[PDB]
Amino acid sequence: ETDICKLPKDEGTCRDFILKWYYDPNTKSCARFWYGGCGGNENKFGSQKECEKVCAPV
Repeated sequence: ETDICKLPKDEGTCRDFILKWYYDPNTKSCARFWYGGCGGNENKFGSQKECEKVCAPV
C-alpha cells in the first residue's frame, strides 16, 4: 500500500513524548512507539485504529 506505511519506526528526538502507532510491514500490523516530538516521519498515527485503516492489508 502507500510507501509512508513502509517507513521505519522513528522515535525522533526532543523530550515532548507522545505514544504513537506505526505500521510494521513485517507483522503487517501496527505497534506502539514513543515519539519525542521532533525529527519523525509520517509512519506515525494517534491510534491503532487509524494506523490500521491507512496501512493494513485487509
